[PDB]
Amino acid sequence: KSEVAHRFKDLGEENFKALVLIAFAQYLQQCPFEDHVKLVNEVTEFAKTCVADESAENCDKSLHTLFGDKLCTVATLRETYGEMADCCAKQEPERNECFLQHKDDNPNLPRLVRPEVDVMCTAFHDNEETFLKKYLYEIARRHPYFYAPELLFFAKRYKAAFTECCQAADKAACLLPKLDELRDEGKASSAKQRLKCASLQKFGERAFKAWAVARLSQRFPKAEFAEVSKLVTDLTKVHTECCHGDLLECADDRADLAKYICENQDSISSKLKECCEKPLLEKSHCIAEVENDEMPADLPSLAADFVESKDVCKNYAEAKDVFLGMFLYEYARRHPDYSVVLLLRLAKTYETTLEKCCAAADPHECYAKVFDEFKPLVEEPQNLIKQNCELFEQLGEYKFQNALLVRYTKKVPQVSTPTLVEVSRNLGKVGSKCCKHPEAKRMPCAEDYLSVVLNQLCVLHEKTPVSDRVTKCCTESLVNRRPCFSALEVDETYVPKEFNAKERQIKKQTALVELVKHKPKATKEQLKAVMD
Amino acid sequence: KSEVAHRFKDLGEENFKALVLIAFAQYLQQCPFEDHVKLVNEVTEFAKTCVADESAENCDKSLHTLFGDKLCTVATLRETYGEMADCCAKQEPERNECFLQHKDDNPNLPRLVRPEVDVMCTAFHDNEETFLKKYLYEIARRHPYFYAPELLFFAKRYKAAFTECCQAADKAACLLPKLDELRDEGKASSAKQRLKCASLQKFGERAFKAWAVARLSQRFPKAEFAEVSKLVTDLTKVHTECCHGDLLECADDRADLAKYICENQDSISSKLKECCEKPLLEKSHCIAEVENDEMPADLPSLAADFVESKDVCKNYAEAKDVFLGMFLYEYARRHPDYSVVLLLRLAKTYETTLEKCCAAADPHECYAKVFDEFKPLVEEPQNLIKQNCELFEQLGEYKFQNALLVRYTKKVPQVSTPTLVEVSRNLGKVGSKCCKHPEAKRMPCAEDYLSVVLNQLCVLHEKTPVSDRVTKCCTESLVNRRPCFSALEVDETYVPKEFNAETFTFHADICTLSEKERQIKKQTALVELVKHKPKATKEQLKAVMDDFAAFVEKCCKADDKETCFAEEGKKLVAASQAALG
Amino acid sequence: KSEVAHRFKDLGEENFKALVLIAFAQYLQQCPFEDHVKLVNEVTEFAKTCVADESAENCDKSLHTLFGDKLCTVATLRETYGEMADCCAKQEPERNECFLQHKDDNPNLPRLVRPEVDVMCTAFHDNEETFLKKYLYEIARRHPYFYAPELLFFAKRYKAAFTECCQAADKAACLLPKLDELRDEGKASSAKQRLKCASLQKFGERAFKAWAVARLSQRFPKAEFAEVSKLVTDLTKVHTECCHGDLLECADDRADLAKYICENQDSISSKLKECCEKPLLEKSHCIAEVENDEMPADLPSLAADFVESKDVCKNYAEAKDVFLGMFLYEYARRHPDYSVVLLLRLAKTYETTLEKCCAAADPHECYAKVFDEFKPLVEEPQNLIKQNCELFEQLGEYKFQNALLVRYTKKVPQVSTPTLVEVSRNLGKVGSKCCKHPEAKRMPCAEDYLSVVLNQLCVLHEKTPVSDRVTKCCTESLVNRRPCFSALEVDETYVPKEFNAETFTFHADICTLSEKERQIKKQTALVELVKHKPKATKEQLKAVMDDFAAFVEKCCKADDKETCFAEEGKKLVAASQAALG
Ligand SMILES: CCCCC/C=C\C/C=C\CCCCCCCC(=O)O
Ligand SMILES: CCCCC/C=C\C/C=C\CCCCCCCC(=O)O
Ligand SMILES: CCCCC/C=C\C/C=C\CCCCCCCC(=O)O
Ligand SMILES: CCCCCCCCCCCCCCCC(=O)O
Ligand SMILES: CCCCCCCCCCCCCCCC(=O)O
Ligand SMILES: CCCCCCCCCCCCCCCC(=O)O
Ligand SMILES: CCCCCCCCCCCCCCCC(=O)O
Ligand SMILES: N[C@@H](Cc1c[nH]c2ccccc12)C(=O)O
Ligand SMILES: N[C@@H](Cc1c[nH]c2ccccc12)C(=O)O
Ligand SMILES: N[C@@H](Cc1c[nH]c2ccccc12)C(=O)O
Ligand SMILES: CCCCCCCC(=O)O
Ligand SMILES: CCCCCCCC(=O)O
Ligand SMILES: CCCCCCCC(=O)O
Ligand SMILES: CCCCCCCC(=O)O
Ligand SMILES: CCCCCCCC(=O)O
Repeated sequence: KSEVAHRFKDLGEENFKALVLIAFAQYLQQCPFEDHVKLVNEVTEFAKTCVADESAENCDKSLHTLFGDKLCTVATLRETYGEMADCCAKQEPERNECFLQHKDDNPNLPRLVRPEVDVMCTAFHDNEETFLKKYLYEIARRHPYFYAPELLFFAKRYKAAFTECCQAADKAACLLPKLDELRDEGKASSAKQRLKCASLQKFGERAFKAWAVARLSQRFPKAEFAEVSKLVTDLTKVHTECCHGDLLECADDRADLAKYICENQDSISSKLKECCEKPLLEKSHCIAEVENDEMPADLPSLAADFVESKDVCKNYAEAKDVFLGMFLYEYARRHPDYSVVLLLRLAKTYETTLEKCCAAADPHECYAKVFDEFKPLVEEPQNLIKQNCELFEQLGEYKFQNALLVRYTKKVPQVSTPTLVEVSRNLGKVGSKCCKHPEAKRMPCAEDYLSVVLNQLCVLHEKTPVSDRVTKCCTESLVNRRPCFSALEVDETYVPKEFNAKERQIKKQTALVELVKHKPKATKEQLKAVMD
Repeated sequence: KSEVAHRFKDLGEENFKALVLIAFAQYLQQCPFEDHVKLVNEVTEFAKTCVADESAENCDKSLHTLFGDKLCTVATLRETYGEMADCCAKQEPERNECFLQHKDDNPNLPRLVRPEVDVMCTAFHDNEETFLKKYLYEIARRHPYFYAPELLFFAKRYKAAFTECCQAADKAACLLPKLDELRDEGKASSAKQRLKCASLQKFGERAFKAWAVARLSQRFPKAEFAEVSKLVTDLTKVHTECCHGDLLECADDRADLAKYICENQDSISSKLKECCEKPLLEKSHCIAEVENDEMPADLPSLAADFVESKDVCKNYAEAKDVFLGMFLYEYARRHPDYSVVLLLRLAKTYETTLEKCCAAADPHECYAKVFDEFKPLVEEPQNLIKQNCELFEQLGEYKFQNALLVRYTKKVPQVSTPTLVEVSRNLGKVGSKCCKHPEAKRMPCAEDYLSVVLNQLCVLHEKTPVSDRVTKCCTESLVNRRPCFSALEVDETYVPKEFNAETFTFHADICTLSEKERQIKKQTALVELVKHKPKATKEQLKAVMDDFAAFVEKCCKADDKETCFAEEGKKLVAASQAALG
Repeated sequence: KSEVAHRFKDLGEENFKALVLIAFAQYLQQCPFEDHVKLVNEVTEFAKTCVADESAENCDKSLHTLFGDKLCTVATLRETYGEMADCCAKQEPERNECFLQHKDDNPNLPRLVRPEVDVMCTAFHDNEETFLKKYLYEIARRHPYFYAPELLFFAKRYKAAFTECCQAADKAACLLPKLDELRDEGKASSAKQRLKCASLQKFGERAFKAWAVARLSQRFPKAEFAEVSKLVTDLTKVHTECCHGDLLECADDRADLAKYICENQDSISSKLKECCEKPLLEKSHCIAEVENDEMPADLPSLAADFVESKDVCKNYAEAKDVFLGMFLYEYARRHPDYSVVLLLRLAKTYETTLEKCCAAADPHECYAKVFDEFKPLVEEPQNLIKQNCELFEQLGEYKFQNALLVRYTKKVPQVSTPTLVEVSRNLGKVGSKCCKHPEAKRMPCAEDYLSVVLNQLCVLHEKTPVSDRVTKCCTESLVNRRPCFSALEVDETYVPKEFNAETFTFHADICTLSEKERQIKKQTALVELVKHKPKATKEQLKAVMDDFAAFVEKCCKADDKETCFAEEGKKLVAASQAALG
């Protein structure tokens, strides 16, 4: 059996080559485009050889061994990758896993300078395939964890925008608002997948699956528990593969999962028919973003089975995570108006209550009160979004950003300035995108997006660690990252800074961070005035 | 014991505040928004005071007394309410009941102005709380009998439309269709509640309960008669409270009733599962419009117990309204295809038959043929709906409305023109609403909606009566209102109105109006025309309607718009005056 | 008693005129628009006479006689229909039937020119009535079997598109997408109706009815068999009327059937509620395409009554087609994931099994293995669709079409070139329409559509037969036409066509054509290429196609358009003619 031949045939030549390009650009982010183009062609010709004759040389090797061997030939001979070549002394599995630390979440790369639209349209028509490879290359090397099947989807949307607008009357009026929209969606997609990987790889399979159970139970509340569980198992496989760089198997398995879902809408959701009529890449993307289904008509009494019953400890002790998973499933399918991190916070609270109360005498009188525990947990984010969005409906995004900017620079000023500017702007952006949504979607939007942004901070900071408290909030609890950051207090240990004499806001937001780093003990009134 | 604190606790702070806003908006319809806001906050703080110490001052007075006192202070001080302050000389219970005549079913209020969609969306985002308070306020003062818990539901749907649409690409394409459907729903809900109050308050508890029995037996035909009767009794308490202004008790009791129904759904209907998993406002609303359950499969013969048996009279004399209630329950649970007013008509026919035949020597030989009486009573509404729906399908709604305008202006030309236009437009909306259904659902939709619309006519007319025939059809019989109006013929004792030139003068404001707005203006003119020349034939009127239709199509595409309407309009007036003079 | 009067009153004047226009346009396809307008107005004036007085001259004649007389006046007098005058010597019923062969499935008519969108919007405003008649006329003459009630539906959607888009800022951006979607739906509707007529008229009542049982049982699987059969009976009456030209009765009966279905939806399907709330034309259309209901949850085992029972033969022998119809009904209601032609193939296999096994000593041992015969029958279309859809998803519609062109030109090269291009393009559109569905809906869509498109081939070929194998596949078995055509291997006995130079000389007007126009010109040449050298392989043919694409790219991006084509045309044909012989 030739694994490379198997995946080439499943995926077809064009998806194969693009996925292979993404795989090398995300691991070898400093190599030039033309180097990766030749590499892709070599791999693709090797693959076709293996389709013709699976016994041909190296065709029976694992994609894991083959990808690493290719990587190691580059990094061994070249000098730009001296650190990564240290992995190449290892055997599998240590060698593949050693590659992960060399994925650079903030690569030091020049900003893409943009030709004129008519120029780009000309280049687009002149060689469409080369135009799109260069798109895949520039994005992938800048977002080394970008979800690979979704990047294929983005490339498709990118091309369709050039197809449409390069025939426009005002080509720029058509193209530029599309590319800006496309760029915004992609940054969010990248940051979301980065948290999927971090949750699975750093916090473990159980955490990733609990999160998947909650979100899928919200999205498909009519689905039976066994069906939700099956979907969570497949997704775990897909994202383990993608997050460890096995992009061919990931894309291939994601295709199979989309097909399984579309062949079984009658057991999953009434909202899928239009998704399941689109071609593969759009189909998977649509399914990932489909609106919540309506609730079934036969929901059980949650308090009957999990709080008021007297044999809860006996059912829990027979199968602890199954029982907790049923609780999470029943709770999330009933509350599409909750954030996922809140449901998980609630499920964990329920879990601690059972561990505690089932040891005591008369556990039922102990655990019957767990719903009361939930009340302040539900209110604290409700109060936080309400507060901060009210400041947001007052102060515009730019202003709201400077608010958070000042707030977080006070909390952790040991953090490097560009990290603080970057995270604070994204924090502000959550206000922009979530505050005006329907209340049945406010908390899901606002708090789950904050988790995405804080993961960016945790990932940037784990590379160059500068704040013990950040390390603490980042690593102590996945679901409690947001409250841990909210509850951080003003730093008492950082020394002020000496005096140093519409792209403009970032230089402005730079100095405001450098101002708070200069006079840390001030409050907002003085900080507003110095920039005025 | 503090009622205000009790209702505050059952309802929650924001349901309390919204219901108090509704209650004062419906009784003091002319006071501006900002006065009511300051009045609601005062009540709310009073309520919390009573939540703390139920022995605090006034905290032990009944909500009935507190509302009247608060009303009367406002009415004795602020002017614009010197008639309502006459009520304030009276003690309870006369004081509260006296307020009812000052509920204005047609208040003279400025038309709601509409900013741009994106502008409305911005106002909605800037202060979503005040946005919705103004909504409650503007609706309640225009619909002083709007069912208060349903108004809270509409406010949620209204908030949902803005949250769903104010981030759309094309906000207006999203928001305007929803708001117009909501407006349709709201008007119908208002008019239905108005009939619930009028039937209970004007015709009596027994009339209200009988209607309730018929409708709930259709909807819950597997329910035991005793279960139907319990629901009918709780609904009577709920609507007595709402219709007399006790909106806090009304809302609290409606919530308890939805609770009871959901906890007892396996004794009531299988269609309730979805409703009973919903939040409270959605829950109650869902229950009120749930589809009819299926009939039992093991029913006896209705005729055996009520017609064929020879001792009907013995069972009737033991308990007359109970026996009539059982007949009505049996007939209605079997006939979801009958309008409620028809079923009530049949129960009344049966009652009259028993009262007459039970006095006879051989009663069974007198009442056994009662089904023969029923047959013409079923066929007349069947025929009426069939023929009018065929007309509606030929004309579309706007022209069906115009056919009804002429018909009703001829029947009762003494009625005011805006009331004639209002009522006739709604009668045509019955066509749009009900004719689309197959014949099984057609009659319940069409005849009960007709009844709802004729009640609107009766309420506006009772205030300013101008026609004896209208007063007669309105008051002689609740359930026979529709046939009585259906059988009114042309008034031949009507003096045609004298010509008024400005009445038939049109201006380019026509072209600058939305469809609805231009329609009403043409319809207003069409009623005035018929009033000026009542003996004008259908084809004479179609002739003037063609001339005008061309007239406005030409003068809206006219180089100079206003001068066209003036120039060609006088040629139309003269041409029509001569064609009908 | 006057048939023309009865249908006039049932249909109303507007439906009646439109249907008469369609009837004459479909039988007299070469007569100009204004002739038909005059003819319809005279027929319409006669019908109104008959409504007013059913004894008036000619009012008691049959529609057949009246229609055929009017037809025969034009044909025997106006030298345009010389052949059609032959029918006119006959009497009814032979005269009316004789007309059918002169229905031209591919009339020789210039393509419709399209004015500018704003010009069309103007014409539509100025005389909507004439605009719509011209639409009905041009479609009906080009599609002489278009289902007449559905063409009324399409005209209403056509009007709504103009009503909406002609008040749009960018009229063309709104309207051209809608017109393109209506055209694609319309072409599919026409081809579907042509198979309904061909299956009924050529293959008989029993074949049409069995197909109808299968499709309605899939769609209405809760309905009782008696209810399915009633629907099938009525549908047989409807389509017999439409397919033989009796459009007034067909439309009248179809509306009665839609009414019957909507009055009895609780005996038929839970999915009909929304369809049954629409106006008549939308209602009938909606019902025709409503989604399949859910199967009952209390079905018995089909195998028990039809396979495992040991006295199948006794029950079959008592009532053979009823027993086979029950089988089909049971199998089809359980298998919405099977095409109708597969279900019919399975029923025919079951029928052959009973005929063979019921003569055996132990019939049960013989027919109890019938499910083993079904397995390869199910597998082959599943396999064929899976593979072809993968090819489609790797090529897209245009390339898929071109691949099918090569395959089918090799299969039946005697078939004319415009026919091969028409049929191959439509076969590729089956990929676009059906391959996007999950596999549970893929087979019904793809294989029944494949059958629709092959009937197009069969219908054009029956007129001008050039291939015995096409005639064999078209006439051997209705339900097996698709496997028969799928299994056709390359014609190894075809004599290649000579070389014609200007068949392969392309000119500058290529770049001046729309997307569909260039493809068809390119595809016409690709067929002629395969006819020139039927031995070449797809890679050899892709090569000649490859540089040809470049040839049109550069020569259209050229200073003098025509010059590059003429110059580089010689070299292209030269190297291609060298590359292949
Ligand atoms: C908008 C909320 C932020 C996104 C959440 C990201 C990470 C959560 C971690 C676990 C994900 C595992 C299941 C993947 C489900 C895909 C749906 C989605 O795309 O969610
Ligand atoms: C289309 C139906 C017409 C509505 C009838 C309106 C008024 C009915 C009069 C008396 C009803 C009193 C009982 C209340 C039942 C509520 C059901 C409903 O919501 O009706
Ligand atoms: C996509 C499948 C198309 C197949 C239809 C074509 C031919 C069918 C032959 C038999 C006609 C009898 C059924 C008539 C009603 C079916 C409605 C429909 O089917 O519209
Ligand atoms: C402008 C080039 C094309 C971008 C438009 C589609 C981009 C899809 C992927 C989004 C990521 C964009 C890269 C941003 C660089 C960065 O944030 O570091
Ligand atoms: C400013 C425009 C927004 C208001 C839209 C109305 C919301 C629908 C609520 C329905 C209740 C009854 C409305 C009828 C009003 C009237 O007749 O004056
Ligand atoms: C782009 C041309 C639009 C013509 C009018 C659109 C309405 C579609 C009517 C569908 C009937 C079948 C149309 C196909 C006509 C043909 O094949 O020549
Ligand atoms: C009385 C005749 C049969 C009663 C109703 C049956 C409906 C259609 C009849 C045709 C029978 C076709 C069933 C088998 C299909 C086949 O073998 O072709
Ligand atoms: N995390 C922020 C709160 C916040 C920032 N941006 C937001 C956007 C929406 C809601 C809340 C927020 C804090 O520490 O308080
Ligand atoms: N009440 C009307 C009939 C009518 C008006 N609107 C309707 C809607 C549907 C059915 C009947 C009607 C009359 O008797 O003149
Ligand atoms: N009839 C074709 C198969 C085919 C053509 N178009 C299709 C679309 C979908 C599925 C199959 C097909 C063949 O056997 O050669
Ligand atoms: C899918 C297995 C996960 C168990 C869910 C428990 C929630 C948790 O406490 O994190
Ligand atoms: C020489 C073959 C290299 C295969 C690259 C596969 C990339 C991956 O999915 O890990
Ligand atoms: C519950 C009391 C209602 C009485 C029903 C009898 C109907 C009638 O004759 O009016
Ligand atoms: C000052 C207190 C007024 C009480 C308001 C209660 C409203 C009502 O339900 O009648
Ligand atoms: C002059 C008589 C013409 C009758 C038209 C009937 C059309 C059709 O055949 O249904």
